[PDB]
Amino acid sequence: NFTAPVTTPSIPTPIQFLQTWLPGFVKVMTAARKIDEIIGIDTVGSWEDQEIV
Amino acid sequence: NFTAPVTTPSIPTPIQFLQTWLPGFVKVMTAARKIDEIIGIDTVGSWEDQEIV
Repeated sequence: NFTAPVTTPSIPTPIQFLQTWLPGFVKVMTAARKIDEIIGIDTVGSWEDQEIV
Repeated sequence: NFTAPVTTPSIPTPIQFLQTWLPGFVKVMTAARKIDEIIGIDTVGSWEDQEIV
């Protein structure tokens, strides 16, 4: 009895459409940059220059 | 003399009507739940889902 199902029975819902992706991304750190904190930064010169006096 | 009192003499006022009940009912605590304080909670997903990416 029960005839034939024509299609192969299986779980209907795929794994996708059931996954939510976090809005953000992670990035790698690399070493700390602490020259500015110790000394500070001064913007005095201009580009395409050569020397500071 | 003194005839009979018909009813049996006794203390007139029952124990009830002389009791006041505190408005609150204490409860048992069980162990502390401190996962939220240490790590925090993020509500990102939705129900009927399966995975987080």
